[PDB]
Amino acid sequence: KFGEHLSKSLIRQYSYYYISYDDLKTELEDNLSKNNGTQELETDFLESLEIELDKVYTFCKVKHSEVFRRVKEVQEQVQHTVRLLDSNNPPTQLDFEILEEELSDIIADVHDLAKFSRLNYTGFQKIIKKHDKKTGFILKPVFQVRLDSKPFFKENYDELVVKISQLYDIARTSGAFTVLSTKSLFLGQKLQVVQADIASIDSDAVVHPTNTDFYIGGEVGNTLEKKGGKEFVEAVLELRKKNGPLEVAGAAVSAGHGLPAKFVIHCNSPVWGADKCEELLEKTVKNCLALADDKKLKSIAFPSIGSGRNGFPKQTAAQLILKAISSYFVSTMSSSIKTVYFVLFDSESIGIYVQEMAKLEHHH
Repeated sequence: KFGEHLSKSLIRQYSYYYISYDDLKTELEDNLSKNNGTQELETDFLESLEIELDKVYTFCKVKHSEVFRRVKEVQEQVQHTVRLLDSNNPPTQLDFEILEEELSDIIADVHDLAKFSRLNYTGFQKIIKKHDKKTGFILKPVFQVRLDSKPFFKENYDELVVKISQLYDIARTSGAFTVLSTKSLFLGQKLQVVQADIASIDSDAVVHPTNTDFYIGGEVGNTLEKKGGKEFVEAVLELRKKNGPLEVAGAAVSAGHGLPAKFVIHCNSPVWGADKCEELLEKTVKNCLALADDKKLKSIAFPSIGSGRNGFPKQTAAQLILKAISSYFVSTMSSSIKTVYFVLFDSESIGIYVQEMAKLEHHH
């Protein structure tokens, strides 16, 4: 609350370099005790402020050169490591961790330097406020103009913050799906929402919502066909020939020829409105999961089953699919599936899934 009480909440590591508020406060009161409550007294006080200003300005100038030298050194360090990368970029994780630890240490130094400048600026404005109150002479327009232009914290730091972020992004991009949301189930399965082309996902299995005749089309089928081409189609056609018509809620798997995915799990979702459409949608999901577990797959990517041409309201579908997944994992102890990706196309569906997914094991 008081001027000295708020002053004691400073960075104790640099206590000396801070404004001597108590010493400048006593200098006014002791000189006011003597000269019976002048211009000669004003010069002595302004000389004391100049010693304080030079102390604060030099410390801000010294710490400015320290952070700018630390960035210039790590900028040369990142440029050397990037120039050292050739054919294989294998162990970039630890190299980026030490640069991240040094950059985070500089972030803390710039943060402490910003706290030092704002407290000293307030300290100078408060001592001048007390000067204009205890003494008839006015110094408010003198120091508010002199400190607004040429401040303790330079404008050069905002350019340094953008460069710190640019070097951090280099360590992030050179190292490495995007994962928008993760829900970890109690049995350790990771449910993750990814906004990507499902055909591009490195998952062990990708789910292809089809019909009884393994028709390849719609958002998913087209994207898989685009990615996988002839080999992907040839595999589906063979599967159709071998499997015969896919029963409703049925799933069948083909090799992920021409795709990132190792396998394509084709499923025949029920149509919304079918007598047991809800139960069947859950069964569809479980059949997909079962087929993935049958091949001891670690990951499976799902698009929005049922809410395409099959007409399930997105929320209904989401709720059932998530319910089926939850149920499947609590019912199947030998499941090898560690990650379930929900690869979503539109914002609304993303939002629906992010909301529903959060309802799988909820706390206050």
